[PDB]
Amino acid sequence: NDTLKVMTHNVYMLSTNLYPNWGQTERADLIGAADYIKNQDVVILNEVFDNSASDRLLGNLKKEYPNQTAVLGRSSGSEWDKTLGNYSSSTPEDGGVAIVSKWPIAEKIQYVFAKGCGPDNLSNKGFVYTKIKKNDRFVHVIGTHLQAEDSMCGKTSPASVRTNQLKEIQDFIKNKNIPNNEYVLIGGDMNVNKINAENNNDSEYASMFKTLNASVPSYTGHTATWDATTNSIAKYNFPDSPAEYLDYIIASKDHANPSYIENKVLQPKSPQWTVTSWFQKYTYNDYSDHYPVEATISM
Ligand SMILES: [Co+2]
Ligand SMILES: [Co+2]
Ligand SMILES: [Co+2]
Repeated sequence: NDTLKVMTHNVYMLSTNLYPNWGQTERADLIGAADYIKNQDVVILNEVFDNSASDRLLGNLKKEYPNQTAVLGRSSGSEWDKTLGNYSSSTPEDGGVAIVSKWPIAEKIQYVFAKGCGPDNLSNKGFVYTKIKKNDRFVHVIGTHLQAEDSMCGKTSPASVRTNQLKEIQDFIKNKNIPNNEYVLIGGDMNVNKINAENNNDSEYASMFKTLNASVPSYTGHTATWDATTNSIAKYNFPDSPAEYLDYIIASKDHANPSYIENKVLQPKSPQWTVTSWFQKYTYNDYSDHYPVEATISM
């Protein structure tokens, strides 16, 4: 139909071995049945860390999105066409990134970043590359989740680490020799804040597009993707943190340049769910502490 619909959503599914009461299992069902995640061509998921809940979610999304990748950094067998980067089978946690699609996935590649804040690789953070055949056309979708802000980051800063991670993504894209007439999208929680930096050509926000050689999309919908002022989980965790705009889906300019590409932030609310933590009961109506970003790409 000459329109590509891609969504990315950091679903906040921390391991239940470390965070027992965040309703991971129930939200796997709520998200899986949610209306906001339907009718897409491809969906990028971030933070699908908990093994049981993530597999449950993927299972719930199987009907509409039967073509799925394994979760970044959880395994390294034939389920991946290639396992690149600093992959380690002994990390305490996986990368929490996965891509599902209603269309056949021709190639699945996982790549683990060389570095992050801290000298050790304890989560195989990185990206997932997919070559997808969407109605007689091959599109390329890379899903990722970049280094978060960390008080401790050695002699380097979170921004410098993210730039290096973005560099690995771009270097991989160039090396792949993808036809320049096919669409190449990079999406996920970049942990790069757009708020108050959209007009600053020197902001980390501006550098993101330069490093990935990507174009800037048209922005619609809500004004933030991690908002403690409207999101129930974010409010619980960080009541006074200003809203931030951290999730994106952008296109490589070294390939097919979309005549139009939009990133819309949605604010879907989930059915009410409750958890008990330290003898105190809490109720929420959000699927995650992050809001999903829905992209419309004209092809
Ligand atoms: Co998070
Ligand atoms: Co895991
Ligand atoms: Co976050």
